[PDB]
Amino acid sequence: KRGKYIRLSTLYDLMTQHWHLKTPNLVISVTGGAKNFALKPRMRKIFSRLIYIAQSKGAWIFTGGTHYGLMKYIGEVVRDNTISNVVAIGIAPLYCLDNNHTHLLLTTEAKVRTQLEKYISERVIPESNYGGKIPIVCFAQGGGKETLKSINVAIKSKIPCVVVEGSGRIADVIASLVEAEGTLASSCVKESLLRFLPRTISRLSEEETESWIKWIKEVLESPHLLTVIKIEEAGDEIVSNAISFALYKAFSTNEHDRDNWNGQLKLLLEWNQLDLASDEIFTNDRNWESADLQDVMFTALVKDRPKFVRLFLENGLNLRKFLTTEVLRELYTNNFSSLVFKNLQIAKNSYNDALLTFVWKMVEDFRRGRHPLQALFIWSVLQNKKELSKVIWEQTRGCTLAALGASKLLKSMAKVKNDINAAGESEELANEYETRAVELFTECYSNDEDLAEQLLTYSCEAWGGSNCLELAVEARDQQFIAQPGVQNFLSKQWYGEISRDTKNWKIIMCLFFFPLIGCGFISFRFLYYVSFFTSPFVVFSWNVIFYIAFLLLFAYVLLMDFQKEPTALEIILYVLVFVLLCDEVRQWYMNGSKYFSDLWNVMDTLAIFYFIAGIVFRLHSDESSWYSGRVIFCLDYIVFTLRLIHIFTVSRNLGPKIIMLQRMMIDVFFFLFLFAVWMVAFGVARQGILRKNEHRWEWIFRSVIYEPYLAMFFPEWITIPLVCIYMLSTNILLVNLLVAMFGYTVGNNDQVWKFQRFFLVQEYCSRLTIPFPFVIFANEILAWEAVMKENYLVKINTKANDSSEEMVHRFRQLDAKLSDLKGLLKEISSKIK
Amino acid sequence: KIIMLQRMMIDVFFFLFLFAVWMVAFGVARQGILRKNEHRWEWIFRSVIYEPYLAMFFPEWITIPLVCIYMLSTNILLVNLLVAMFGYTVGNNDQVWKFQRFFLVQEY
Amino acid sequence: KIIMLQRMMIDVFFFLFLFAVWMVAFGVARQGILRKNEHRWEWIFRSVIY
Amino acid sequence: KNDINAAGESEELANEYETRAVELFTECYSNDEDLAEQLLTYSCEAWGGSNCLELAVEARDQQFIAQPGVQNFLSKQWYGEISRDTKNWKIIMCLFFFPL
Amino acid sequence: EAVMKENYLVKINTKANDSSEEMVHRFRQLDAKLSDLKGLLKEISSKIK
Ligand SMILES: CC(C)CCC[C@@H](C)[C@H]1CC[C@H]2[C@@H]3CC=C4C[C@@H](OC(=O)CCC(=O)O)CC[C@]4(C)[C@H]3CC[C@]12C
Ligand SMILES: Cc1cccc(COc2ccccc2C(=O)N(CCCN)Cc2cccs2)c1
Ligand SMILES: CCCCCCCCCCC
Ligand SMILES: CCCCCCCCCCC
Ligand SMILES: CCCCCCCCCCC
Ligand SMILES: CCCCCCCCCCC
Ligand code: NA
Ligand code: NA
Ligand code: NA
Ligand code: NA
Repeated sequence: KRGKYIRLSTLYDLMTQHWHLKTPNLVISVTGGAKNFALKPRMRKIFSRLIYIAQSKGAWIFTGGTHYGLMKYIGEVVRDNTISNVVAIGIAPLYCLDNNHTHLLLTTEAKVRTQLEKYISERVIPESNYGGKIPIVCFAQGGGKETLKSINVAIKSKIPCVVVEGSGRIADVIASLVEAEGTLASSCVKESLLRFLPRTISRLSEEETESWIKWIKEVLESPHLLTVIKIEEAGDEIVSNAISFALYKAFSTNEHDRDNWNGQLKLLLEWNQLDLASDEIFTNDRNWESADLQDVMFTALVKDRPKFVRLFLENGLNLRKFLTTEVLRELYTNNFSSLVFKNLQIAKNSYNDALLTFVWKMVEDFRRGRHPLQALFIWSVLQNKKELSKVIWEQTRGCTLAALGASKLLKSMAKVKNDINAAGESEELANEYETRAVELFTECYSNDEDLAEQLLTYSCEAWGGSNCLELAVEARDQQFIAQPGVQNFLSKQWYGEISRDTKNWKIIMCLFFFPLIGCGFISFRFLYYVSFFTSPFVVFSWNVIFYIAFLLLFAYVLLMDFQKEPTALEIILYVLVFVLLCDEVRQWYMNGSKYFSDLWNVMDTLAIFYFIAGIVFRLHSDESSWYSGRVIFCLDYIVFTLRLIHIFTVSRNLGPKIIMLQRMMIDVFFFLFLFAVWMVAFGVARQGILRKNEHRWEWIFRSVIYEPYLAMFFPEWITIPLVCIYMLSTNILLVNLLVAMFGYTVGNNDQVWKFQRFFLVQEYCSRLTIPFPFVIFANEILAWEAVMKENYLVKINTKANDSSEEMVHRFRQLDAKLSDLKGLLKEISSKIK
Repeated sequence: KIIMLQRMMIDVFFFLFLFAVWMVAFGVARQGILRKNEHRWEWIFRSVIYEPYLAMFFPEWITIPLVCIYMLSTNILLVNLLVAMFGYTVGNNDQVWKFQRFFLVQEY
Repeated sequence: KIIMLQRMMIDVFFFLFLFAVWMVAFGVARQGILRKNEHRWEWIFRSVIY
Repeated sequence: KNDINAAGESEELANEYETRAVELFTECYSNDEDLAEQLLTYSCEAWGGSNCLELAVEARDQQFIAQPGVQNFLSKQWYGEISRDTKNWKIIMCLFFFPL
Repeated sequence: EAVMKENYLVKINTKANDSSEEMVHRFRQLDAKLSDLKGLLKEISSKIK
């Protein structure tokens, strides 16, 4: 729709006050009305990165606004960036106008264009990044007389830097006449420009062709205003590597900023020029006190310059002193994206955990109003700052802990389906913090194990309120828990103070004979009995041994005993069931109404509440309910044995088979549910066909459920589709049987069961450490892993060997060596003349 | 197949052991419900083991949780059957049985 | 599991079809061996299936 | 099956147009999702008379449809105007009690 | 998506890095550099004769 045009033969105020904003940058593309322009894949990429740079910095792009070649391509990339701001101001047998430039200002036109861009270079700006002065860059890529005087009237009149590149007619000439000092090279303009564009010279006079030598040689009077985008730069970020190096040349060669090292820094920080700021600013010949490196640091954090945050820290900057109380609150509401904070609302409400509630409250108390480094780390983790958060992680104190808390915080924010691009990136970043915490902890465990396991259970000083183990189970970090350091820790927490090298049977035979513990039979690590009978392998072995002897005594009570009076056997049957209930109520904490959602732990409570009702029917003294108190004991005897069968089932397949099992358990429960649905519908069909048509009660609703199980434990033409029922009901129920068989397969497999073997054993170790009959009777290590982190960061940094075998340093280290041989060849010719 | 077999042999022996445990508990429940309440000997301890195999070779509200036993005892015993089937899979596979084929033949 | 299922559904339907073919041939063999040798109707073609 | 050399080449060229349409659409879905899903159901101005989704099911283009952009589109077409972040049980208990 | 296609064609075109690491340009860019050194060796012999 839009596009403004002004016929023209003082100007700048009629477009910054009436129309639009201010310029942090200003690019000049000069080709002129070249009706042909060979757009390669390279030149299509150079002038597409350039408009993205002008989109980022907010520049004006002055060019000739006619619909030909580059200037129609520059215009159509501008509307591509307004589809996915850029102000492409245009100034111009006959050319047609370009319908893609934002403002039009239409040979005869290249004087008002110069005297405008020479005025914007003249300005003084109180924002003052480039010493004020509004950075002007002039590109050049093609040939002709017009683009030659455009480089002239830029460089000669004022100081805008000019960038050329080696693909074109005369921009390849000046790309060849800059790697040469020949005392201005008075006729090498003729020795160039003819052998690389031979048809333009035989179209005009000699006195103007020599004027082109006068044109070119006054460009080269200042080679600090001439950057060349060379051809071998086959990579991204080479336009901004040339624009910033052109702006750094024109700024630093003002002969006024010798005391102004900071203005060179903020320029080289806005562009991502790390390898230029390291060797031209931080070289210890320049005098800085590392005290004014703080406002430059706060800009390196908010604009996401991760390589500059790392450079400021390794040149001396105490990040603990820098992160004051108000810098964190100029960072959590000023520089916090609201799309993440809106996504932080949905994660806190829909998938709520204990870590998120600390994170949601610590985001809030900074946007409403002490571990400062671990607040900057969460700030750069929530916003998916991929490489800034890797710099702050290396400065934290609890580094294995914060690598797991970040890996949990991202894994919860990637459970939100509000945007699967942000939820796909943060899941990917969480999978490389869990990997970051594996290989840091295997570095900690390759040192002494007593310190690395001191670190697993560190009290966190309220990081999230949990140690590294608790923060890894809730994140379901299967790679952190399947590592051999954590598995060795759990197998020592389960074997207890008994050594794991004694034997397996040697522990069991000490239960049946107590005086074998006091000898040198077991090789544990004065009253070793309180150490033997507190290890949860012995507590589990005694509880199963007690539970079998409880079932062999409940079998004697049921058959031989139980005449009419609850004699001395049946009273202690309450007391053994009472400690099977007293431990359940003391484990009835931490349930959340989801502990009973597994059909083997609600079965435990429903086996006692179906047994307590057997003590109710016991103490009624009538034969009509004494026998009803026996059939509810005999039915409950099978429930107590299936729990023993389930204990033997889990404790034998506690390994690689614990994933196949307990997935097949809920797959057979679904088949038995579908079989119960079919037996109900078979019961209605069998009751509706047979007799007693209308003679009914609530007899029916209690028989139809059970009549097919009593059936388990007129043929006119309907008998043939009765078989088609038994060819359909057999098919849909056998498929549910085979889905139960093979459903464990479909759906890295070592870390799946090692997480489950960890999660089940730590669930049992979180019970009481005393056996069944006796339930009624009841910053020095953070400094160590800071050493272990620096040893680890050396490992991953010197793994750049297959990138060191990429010889891009060796492809160019002999270019300096062949030019060392080149220049000595030339000067020895000058002596013998 | 010498790794699949003899791993499935000790996996079916565990299922038959758990089935024998369940048939013992089914025998106590069937003997305790039926008659001959207090008229006993060592007749009981030798019959309860065998009465369910002779069974293999008042409904007030307890009959519905009797089916929930046959929906639990079927579940925990069929899982032990399928663990016996598929337990050979979980756990370079050519050198596992070539060691066992060597170890059995050198044992003979 | 939606690929394992509905591939096993048409694989059990083929087994139940082959089982129905075998039960038909078992019905002819059991009817031809037992009595009522030549005393027949369309009683036979509706019983041998069942 | 008239010539399995020409039928082996055109199957190979079809498998790299489906791949050409996966990685173009994941580029479209790494930008805003409301425009990429505007594009899945484009009325084609009679290209073949069908959108990108209808032209991918009949081709059995399993790689175009298993990509996370198309799976996220369908899980929004199935959850409807309900957000997928509510809960699973939270939707069901509103059927039994309309004022929730 | 015409904008989204041109962003995509940039991705697959600049994936020629393992073919750029094939140094067939670098095997011949020094042949012009060694011949730059070669011809200057020959003409300096012609001056001292
Ligand atoms: C007639 C009765 C009283 C004598 C038979 C005694 C057994 C019924 C008891 C004593 C030894 C017990 C076992 C001791 C060692 C094993 C293996 C153990 O599993 C592991 O060691 C896994 C390692 C880990 O979890 O890290 C779990 C308990 C279990 C099955 C116990 C289950 C029941 C057992 C066999
Ligand atoms: C009927 C009934 C009701 C309550 C308690 C019991 C006694 O149960 C045990 C006996 C011996 C050892 C451990 C237990 C025992 O508590 N487990 C079973 C352990 C193996 N899955 C419960 C659980 C622990 C971890 C997850 S589940 C029996
Ligand atoms: C790990 C093997 C354990 C064998 C059982 C020990 C003997 C138990 C019975 C002792 C009376
Ligand atoms: C009409 C009954 C057809 C026979 C059913 C055989 C099913 C066998 C299931 C074994 C897993
Ligand atoms: C209550 C009995 C339900 C039927 C049990 C079917 C089990 C089939 C096992 C075949 C491997
Ligand atoms: C996804 C879990 C849904 C649970 C069922 C909700 C309750 C249904 C019964 C309400 C009377
Ligand atoms: Na059936
Ligand atoms: Na069946
Ligand atoms: Na059974
Ligand atoms: Na069974």
